[PDB]
Amino acid sequence: VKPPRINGRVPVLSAQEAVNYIPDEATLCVLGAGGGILEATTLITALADKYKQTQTPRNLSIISPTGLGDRADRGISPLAQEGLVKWALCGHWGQSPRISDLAEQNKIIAYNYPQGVLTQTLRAAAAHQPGIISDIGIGTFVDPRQQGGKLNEVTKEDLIKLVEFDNKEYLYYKAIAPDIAFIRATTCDSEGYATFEDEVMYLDALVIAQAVHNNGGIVMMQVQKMVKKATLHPKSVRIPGYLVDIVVVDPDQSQLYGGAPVNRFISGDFTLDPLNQRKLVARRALFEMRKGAVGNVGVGIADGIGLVAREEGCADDFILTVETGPIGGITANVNTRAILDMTSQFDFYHGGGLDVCYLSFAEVDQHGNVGVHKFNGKIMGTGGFIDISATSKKIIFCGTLTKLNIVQEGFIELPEITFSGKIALERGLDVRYITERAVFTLKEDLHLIEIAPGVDLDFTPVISPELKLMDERLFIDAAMGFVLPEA
Amino acid sequence: VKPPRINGRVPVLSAQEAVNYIPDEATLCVLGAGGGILEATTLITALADKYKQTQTPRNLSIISPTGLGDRADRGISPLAQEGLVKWALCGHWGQSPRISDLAEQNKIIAYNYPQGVLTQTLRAAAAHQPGIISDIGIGTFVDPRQQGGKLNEVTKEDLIKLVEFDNKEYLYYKAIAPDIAFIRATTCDSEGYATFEDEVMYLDALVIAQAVHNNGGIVMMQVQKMVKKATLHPKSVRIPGYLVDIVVVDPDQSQLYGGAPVNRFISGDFTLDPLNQRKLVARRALFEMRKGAVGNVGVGIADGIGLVAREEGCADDFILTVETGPIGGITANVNTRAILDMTSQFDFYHGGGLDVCYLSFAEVDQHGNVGVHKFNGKIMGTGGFIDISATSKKIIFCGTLTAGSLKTEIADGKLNIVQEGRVKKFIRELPEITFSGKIALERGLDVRYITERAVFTLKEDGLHLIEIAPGVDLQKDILDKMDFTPVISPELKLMDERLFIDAAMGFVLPEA
Amino acid sequence: VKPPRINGRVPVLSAQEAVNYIPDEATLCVLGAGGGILEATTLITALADKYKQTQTPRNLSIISPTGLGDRADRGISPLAQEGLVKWALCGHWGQSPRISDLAEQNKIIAYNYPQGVLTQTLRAAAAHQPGIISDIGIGTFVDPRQQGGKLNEVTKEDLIKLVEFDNKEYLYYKAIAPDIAFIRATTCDSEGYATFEDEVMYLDALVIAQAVHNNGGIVMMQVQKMVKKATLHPKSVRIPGYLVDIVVVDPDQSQLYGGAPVNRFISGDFTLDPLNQRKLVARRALFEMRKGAVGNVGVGIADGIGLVAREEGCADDFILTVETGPIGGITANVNTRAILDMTSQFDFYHGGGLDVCYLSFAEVDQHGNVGVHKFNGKIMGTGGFIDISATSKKIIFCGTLTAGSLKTEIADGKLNIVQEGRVKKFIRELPEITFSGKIALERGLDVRYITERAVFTLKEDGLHLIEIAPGVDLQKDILDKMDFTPVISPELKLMDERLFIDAAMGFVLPEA
Amino acid sequence: VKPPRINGRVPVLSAQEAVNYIPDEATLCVLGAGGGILEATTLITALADKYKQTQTPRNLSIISPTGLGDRADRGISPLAQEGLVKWALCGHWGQSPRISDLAEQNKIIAYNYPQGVLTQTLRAAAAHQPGIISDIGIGTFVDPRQQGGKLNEVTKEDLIKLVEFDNKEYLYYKAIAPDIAFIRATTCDSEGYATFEDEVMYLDALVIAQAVHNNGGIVMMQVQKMVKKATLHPKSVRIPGYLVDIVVVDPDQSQLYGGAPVNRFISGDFTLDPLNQRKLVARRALFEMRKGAVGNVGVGIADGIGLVAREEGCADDFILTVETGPIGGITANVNTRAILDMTSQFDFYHGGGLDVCYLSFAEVDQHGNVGVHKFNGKIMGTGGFIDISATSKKIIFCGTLTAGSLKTEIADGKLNIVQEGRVKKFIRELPEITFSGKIALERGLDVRYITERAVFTLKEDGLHLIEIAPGVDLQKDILDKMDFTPVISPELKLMDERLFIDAAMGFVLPEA
Repeated sequence: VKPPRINGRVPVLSAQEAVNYIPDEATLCVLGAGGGILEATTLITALADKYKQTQTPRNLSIISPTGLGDRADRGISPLAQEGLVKWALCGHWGQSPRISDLAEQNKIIAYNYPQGVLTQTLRAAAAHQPGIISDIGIGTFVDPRQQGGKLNEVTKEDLIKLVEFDNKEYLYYKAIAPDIAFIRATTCDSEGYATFEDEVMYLDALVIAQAVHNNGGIVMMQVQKMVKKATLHPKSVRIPGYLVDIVVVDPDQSQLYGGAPVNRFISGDFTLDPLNQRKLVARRALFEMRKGAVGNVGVGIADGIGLVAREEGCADDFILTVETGPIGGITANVNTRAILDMTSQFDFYHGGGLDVCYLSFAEVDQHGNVGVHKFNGKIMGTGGFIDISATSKKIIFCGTLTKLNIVQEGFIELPEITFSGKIALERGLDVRYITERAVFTLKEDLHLIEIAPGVDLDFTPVISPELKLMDERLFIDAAMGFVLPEA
Repeated sequence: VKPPRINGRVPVLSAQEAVNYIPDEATLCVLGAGGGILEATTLITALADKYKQTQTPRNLSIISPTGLGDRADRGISPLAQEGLVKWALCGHWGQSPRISDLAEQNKIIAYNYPQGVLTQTLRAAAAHQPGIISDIGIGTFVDPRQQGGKLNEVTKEDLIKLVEFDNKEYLYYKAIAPDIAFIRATTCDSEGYATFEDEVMYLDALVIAQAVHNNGGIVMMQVQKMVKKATLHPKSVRIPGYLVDIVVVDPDQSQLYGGAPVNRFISGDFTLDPLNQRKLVARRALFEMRKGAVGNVGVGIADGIGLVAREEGCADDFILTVETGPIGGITANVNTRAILDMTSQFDFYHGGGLDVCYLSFAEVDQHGNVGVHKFNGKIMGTGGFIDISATSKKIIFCGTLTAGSLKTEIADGKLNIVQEGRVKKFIRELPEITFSGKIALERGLDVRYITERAVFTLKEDGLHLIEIAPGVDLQKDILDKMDFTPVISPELKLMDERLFIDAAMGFVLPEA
Repeated sequence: VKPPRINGRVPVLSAQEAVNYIPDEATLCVLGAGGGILEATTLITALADKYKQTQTPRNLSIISPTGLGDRADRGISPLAQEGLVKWALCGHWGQSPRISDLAEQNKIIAYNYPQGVLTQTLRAAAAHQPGIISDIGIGTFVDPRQQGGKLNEVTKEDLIKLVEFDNKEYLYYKAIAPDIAFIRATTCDSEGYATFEDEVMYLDALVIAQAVHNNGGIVMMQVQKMVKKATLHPKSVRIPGYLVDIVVVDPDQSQLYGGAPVNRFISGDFTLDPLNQRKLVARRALFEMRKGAVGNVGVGIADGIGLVAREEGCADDFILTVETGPIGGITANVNTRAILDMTSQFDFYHGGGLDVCYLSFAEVDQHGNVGVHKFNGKIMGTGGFIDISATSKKIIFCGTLTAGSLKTEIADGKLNIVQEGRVKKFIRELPEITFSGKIALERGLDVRYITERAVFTLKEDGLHLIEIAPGVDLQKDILDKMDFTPVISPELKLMDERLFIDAAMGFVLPEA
Repeated sequence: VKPPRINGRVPVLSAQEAVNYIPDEATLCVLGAGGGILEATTLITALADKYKQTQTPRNLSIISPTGLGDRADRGISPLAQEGLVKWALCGHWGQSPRISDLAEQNKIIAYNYPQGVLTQTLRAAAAHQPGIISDIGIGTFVDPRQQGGKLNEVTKEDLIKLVEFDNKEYLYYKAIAPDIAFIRATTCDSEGYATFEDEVMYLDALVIAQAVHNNGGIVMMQVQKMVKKATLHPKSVRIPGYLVDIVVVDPDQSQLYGGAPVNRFISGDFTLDPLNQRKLVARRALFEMRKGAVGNVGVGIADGIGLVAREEGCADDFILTVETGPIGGITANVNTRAILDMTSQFDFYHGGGLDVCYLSFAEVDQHGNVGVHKFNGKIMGTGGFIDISATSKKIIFCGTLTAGSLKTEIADGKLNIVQEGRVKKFIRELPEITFSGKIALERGLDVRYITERAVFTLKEDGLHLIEIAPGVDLQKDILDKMDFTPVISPELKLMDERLFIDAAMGFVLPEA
């Protein structure tokens, strides 16, 4: 049941009224990325409040293409009340740790498709396609020969199955359509046609809306304001109105968590005018970059690469993309060069568009496997880790091993795999592991190729004949005078 | 061997120099729709001329997501020189008929994937997905149990394969990545970052660019002008520059064929302030609409529905979408409400987005199958016909009862046949199916067949005649003009009298 | 002595640092209108703070083209600290009453040019013209044959002079240039090039900047943000950067007083989707309008005309302009049709551009002179009252017949005076003239006086009572309440019954 | 009598129908500048055609704020049919030489107000101000003590009068309001509200519309297209619709003469990515520039300064303004920084806003007076010459020392006069003064005369020769070629060697 469009106008309701249309066991899809990006907060809030006050609705399933929240009690963490959620499928998990706590305690069924694949299966679902065939995730925990993307004991049902085409290895991910969507835009007209002029980006708002709509579901959309019918520029409209069933107006909608007023640099409308360890790793990771290369800097210790490039005066010489869609820009970015929808960005990543990718690691093993989705008994999920480390041309892992000077000190077989060293070699990709103290490469036979100066050399890694001390410049609090390799 | 990017700048070349980068046997993907929409004309012209002069390159494969050209010698027709093209996969075939001539004569390998599916497989190819699973096409010529999308005898290889998931039948369409793209935008910066502010629409420019790029191919993009680096609005940039390898600047780039200067109504930047058998059909088709319904703008005899709605004062009460991406608007539309990329539009169509679907028909058989992709010995191809007739809630076929110069006069509230068509369209068994009556009933759909003299509905026991035009004889003008006998409804009535009167009907649109 | 441009960049300072560049006896010009419109609040606040703390700078002269503030302690009230200002020339005095207090108590030299004339003289001063010649103000207190615009006893120097050209009388207003400007924009680039995309309007920001710049003065500009050199759209730039000497950035800059977030309907970027005595006057005033006429949004009892016209469904048949530049719109208005600079708006008014103008009155005398600039012991000033009442085609004064705790009921299609007002507004002779009955008649203008109980028209032999409210006695409620004897029109009629009925009047707007 | 607005809609007519509304002896004001900038060509064309065909209307007065045309038969040259025009006031005359021919031949009454003053008197007329007071033009041919701005024998009525304020001399220029306007914009809505998004600039379109409107006249506006009411951005609207009486829609409207399609760099929407005597002068002119200074380069031998500054690497370190309103930019110009209305630009100029100005000369006399409005028996007029040379801080005259097929070659770091000019330009006494040496010295301005072979500076005792070109002989090439004796500076020196070498100079811009 959904409210009728009186005189063709989309129903405008309060968040409280809107969430009362969600029935028991509905499948709820939540648009958004970290730190409030494109998040319909009033809808999440009103739902959490309704279950707190009435213990309804019951046993919902959640689909979260990416990780919402503040790595604490925001995002979808408020929906982690027992009996509200029974089932969850997310591209990233640690960003709303109250949800992943439940999965950890076997309280809910829990899957993790790669974030890229997951948004693709929503787009498939919009078109009533049963699933998608991808080699993304072969040889990692999402492979049914391993965990099948299941995150805990209680998760039984198979969603991913192995298939064959051209006598070759592919995964088939089942496409699940949601019943309910919490989406958001900046502005919409009286018929629901929506533009995103002040939003940080687009994510997969249109895909989510289509997937829900074509499932006979209810799309609920939060906006900051509404305008007169047919007055928005048709080339700015990202969501056609007939896809939207309920609009919630939040006049105090903020681009990000924190309630700062609209920033038009962030909107994209104007052009804006310490030698620690993180920086050292950042610094060294930049050595892997070249002119004309398309890269991606990951969530974590790598994030400082752009700043190092700016300092070394080579930032314009290459381009860094963001998995959620923004291309280029400086530190939400400003002065971006383009913004794609999230799904299309992953389309680009899957076919090996990235020349260089920079990823964090929680654990590494003797086979060159990398673990990030699970560490210390806690569920993080992948985010876009697998989308990016599967087919990218050069893969640069970054993190601490546990003149340099190691004050207070603290690389293992992995209980679960997020990146397969073996699959990477067979695809013929160059793999690095950059550390505070030493730098490895992966080979058929992990070759130590470099070690930190001021240091002394669960498994034994080969050793390079060229085994060297890392660039000295890397260790002075001055300008490295770095030069970006040619194209 | 794409040319290097001097200091980050995308190489700018003449169309002539750009096509010299096309080697023998390359797969060429051509962006564009009918009448010049988003067509990189100079790049087509440069390849056609290079072949005319040198007989190189040779044995190219062509992918055309939709039909380019003017139903004559424009579009990719200039590419139909013998030896240039050996293989072609197109969403529509009649728009560049010189190419469909080669297919007709078995000179080339020729496939017709449904247009929507086709552009989705290109998107799949960008992600290096092997193919897509879809039930779009089941029980029609694209089904391997029928023709498997092959258009002639010479076409042998199976690209479409029957598969099963969740106890359901689906088709697996192989995804093929191109090596070369002819794409287009209005403007790009010095690094290739491209906007479409004056383009009629977007189509699947980005998808093609990604598909070719990730296949190690060479993306060639025509633009009207180039601007300083990083001065375009990031939210207007549809194609990131690292996807583009060669830019061709054509200062005389036109929005459509014809050479007309830029029309900023067509651009989207400004708001703009005869009763014959075609209007007749359009009028009766509008009766199928309701308030709040989502329909498609039809190609052919259905194209008059918008104008009739405007005349009847109900145009604002429902929404018509164009297959290639535009949504709403009036007569290139102006005053559109949104423009989606073509692929997303078909995503929406395939999931049953349309409440009402309006399509032409060349032929209808006794099972209520419909044919448009082949007739009169010619290859027309699907366009989006299968993408839209597969899962729309109401499927409304529109056309005259006979073909071949049918002439009628509407006078005195009557239909008068002054010159009958030479060809029967309502035949016994379609040689080849574009739409399955059986599959529509299975999917629970509501099927109408509107003609100028009669209206039918598809039931389980076949076509029911439900309305007959005043002025027309049931036996001589209908039964005699069909190769099968339809069930005659006990509820058979005269077509609404207001339909045949040359004044506004005072039509009231049914409630949502 | 101004700060140097380092590397071609306009210096950016804090408000506190910026105002240290203001010497003793500088002439300071303050941009802005009521309730925070285009007000450089940080600069005013900083100047005020510096004086409070240090008792410098001293003996400034102030130019305020219009009235800033909230009729209380905001606007330039902070600048009324004894010793800071010695001299002020303002188009409006009541909006910052702490300053008007200083004038009333004879503590400063105080002048009132008509607001429109005032901004034209600043524009003259930019060009180094010594003054302007205008008939605006002839026959009023700004006429040197009365008060010469001087507001108190201590003000002596004649700024206004009577002159003659083509055998006609004109005023010559002396053009005075300021030394300092406090201006504002939404955004500027690194060289000071400034746009107004989120501002309520433009006022005379460019004119002020030019007048100060060409006087060797210091232009200080508050903005919300700054952007990269040469990245703003050239057609959006209202102030060339070389006119700006100091930029202050206030990222919390608010469109209006009250610190609300930017409202994009107010910016102009998006299109927005009880019968008391004030409504009665507004209703009767609406009868003076006709299709296609241009009027002015009035301030006071008139300002509900727009809302009455919307209730009656004729709001789109004519157009209301705001003296400060905005044209059209609804209740900062939204959905405006245009925004002119303020000086240009007044050029239009002065040449008789208004078909109809609506104005409040505090007092009317027997010659039909109207007084608003001073009354009840207080200095209010003119605003644009004189610029508008000087030459508009129809001049419609609106107000109640008596004042001070007047209470009326509109019941049973009647006016009932439950409590008569204390103060008679219709007096024998104005102490000071803001509008001249004599001059308007010389100019051939149609002058109305609309009260809740009576309507008059100015003729050669004085006010003619032309209409009287139902429910009111001629002798007791009108004649005994005026200090002169109006002529009774032989066609004396009841005011239209519909005015006093709490339902839509079915008013039909007269034809163009 | 204007045609009625139907339902509030501005009448749309053909140019032919539109000009039919012009009666005999109407005063016609024509918007536009050189080369088709903002020219309502269809309206000029249609008025010219009508007179040719009908010898009506008769005896029109013309006001042309600046010079329209191509120095031949375009612009208002088609209006030169004998008996159509009897009277003309223009800011520049040479641009439509068929009209200036009529004046030379004494067939019409003919005046030249300085271009800036002229546009300012139109603005004054909008406000019903009788005229303006300005010292712009004192001591020149526009000064009544000389020619009072009258260009021939038949012109007798005094429009300009000497006056006095504050013990200083000023000119009083009569403000004349036109009866008809030919204006132009890019786009307007159905009520006349007009945007200039693709126009080269704005000029004084609004001032013209207000002047004519407030004179009971008819405002005719050519546009490229029309749009639905109230859909234009209110901050983009430059002309309120109620000022426009007739619209003529020309879908083929072109930004400039020559019919090129719209150029969006010229619109302002996008950022665009030989050693001879003229380059020599431009180079020596550049020596006069300083960091952060505001200049204007004039049409003529100086116009190469921008390109030189780009070649030398200092183009971004100062700003050049165009008299008609555009600020900054490169070769119409693109990448502009701002565009002002023309009148405001001249306000800025009149108040001494220019640090440096570059102007051409046709003649110089022993007093350092300069002539350009008449020479060789032809009326050229002033353009902005007087507005710019009257008060700018530094005035740099640029030209050759002789005229009349002068041929020079620059070789071996020397100038070589290969064929000496026929005509001496440095003469004993100017027949008529465009710029006065005395007044400039009285105003304390720095005055330079740069030629290809010699540089002079103005002083109390006349011109000082301060620099001489290498390769040139003082006596034979300079003294023998002037009809007066200059002071030879004791500090006389060779002109910078670098000027004369066919490589970048390594010029470094001084900061004062």
